[PDB]
Amino acid sequence: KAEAFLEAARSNDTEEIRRLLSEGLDPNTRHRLGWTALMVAAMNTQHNVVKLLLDAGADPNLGDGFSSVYDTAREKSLHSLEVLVSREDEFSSRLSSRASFRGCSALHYAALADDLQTVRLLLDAGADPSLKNDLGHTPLSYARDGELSAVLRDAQDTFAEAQRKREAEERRKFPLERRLKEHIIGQEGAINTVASAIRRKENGWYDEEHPLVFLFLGSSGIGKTELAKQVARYMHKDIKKGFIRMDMSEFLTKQLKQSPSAVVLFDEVEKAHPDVLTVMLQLFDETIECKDAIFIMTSNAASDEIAQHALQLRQEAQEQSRRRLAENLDDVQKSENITISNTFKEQVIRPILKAHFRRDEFLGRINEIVYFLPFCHSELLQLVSRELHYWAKKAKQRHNITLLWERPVLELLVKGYNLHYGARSIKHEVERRVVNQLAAAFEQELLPKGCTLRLTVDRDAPVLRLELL
Repeated sequence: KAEAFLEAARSNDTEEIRRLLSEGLDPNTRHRLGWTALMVAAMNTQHNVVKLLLDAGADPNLGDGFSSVYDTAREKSLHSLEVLVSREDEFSSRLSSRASFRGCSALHYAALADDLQTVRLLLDAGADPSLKNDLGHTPLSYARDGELSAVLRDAQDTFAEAQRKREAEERRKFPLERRLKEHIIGQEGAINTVASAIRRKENGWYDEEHPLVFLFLGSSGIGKTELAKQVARYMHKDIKKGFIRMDMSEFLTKQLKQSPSAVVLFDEVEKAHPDVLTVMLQLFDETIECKDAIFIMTSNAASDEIAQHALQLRQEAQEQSRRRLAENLDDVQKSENITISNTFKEQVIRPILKAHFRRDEFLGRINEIVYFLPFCHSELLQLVSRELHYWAKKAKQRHNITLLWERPVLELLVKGYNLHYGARSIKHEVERRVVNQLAAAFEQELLPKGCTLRLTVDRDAPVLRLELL
């Protein structure tokens, strides 16, 4: 029973804290009702045991498991009296909120106790001055106006500038990845996989045996191709030269000959003849006069199964994205951790790729498989947005016409997104539901030079119409 640990942590019984620490007792241990030793220690202003836990490696930015006397009385199904007596005796008697305390760091409590020194001790230990409890309150939200608020505020400023510079060096260190994220909506993890692969070869942690080889899986018209030509235009430092596309639905050297290190795409490889797959394979293993090229293939293979659970894929996407910004042998060991995309491919899709491909060999030659996911809402909104500023820009440069809209419009146009045609389904409707109107008006000379138009949504089938000002 480590009841003793927090009982000591509350009353600042330092020596018992030290003894139990030597016994392996975790410094980040909690009460039966959910508050860490550091929380009670910081709340009752026990600076000794606070520093003790803090240098002993106890994490400050942990959140309280306690919510309210009532709520916690329910979660554990107890009489409210028990919970009240517990929290008020064993934690603090100075807290008045009948609101929830769930998610409060020791810094929250430090601010609540109006104790500047325990605050400083926590801040020096890298406590987060912007961490939010389940009510969205920073420890600053709870800080009374005095010296403490300014310290917490400057802590927030520090953390902010840190974040800023972090973004700056993310931009310096992964420039290809930056331009990909800037010029491609959605498809986070895909960008990750590809860019990291290219860096991996260019640094020399891939075999020089063969130029890079990718396989793009998913749905047609959600980024694959423009991801390809984007990669090409970053690499060749030229929008045009550097790209080659082949149609496998149709079935070769001359085109390869003109540029020796270009980016090459093969689409709908589902039914490419083994004869060509064999020439494709031998060349990769390796007349061709081709080195340092990029080989990309696409297929709707396992598309149903990819889409079947893209939730997981995106989760791994932003989390593996978070590793890119962390720089210590620890996040790199976090990089060694078996990734969930590895598990998916093996037990779920490579057998399906093989049951479809017939080669247990072919998968190995390809450096990586890249997964493309169906757009979420925000990404669709961003596509509509993209096309809309395209035409607003063109209008402004050509006729000095300002073109405006709000979120309702975007939300409306998004409804006209159907899967089969993918991203261009938006390219279509904006051209139909808006550019038609623009050209119609301009024809009729209803759109004067230097005017201004607001795109409104009326409902009485919603109607989107122009309105001059």
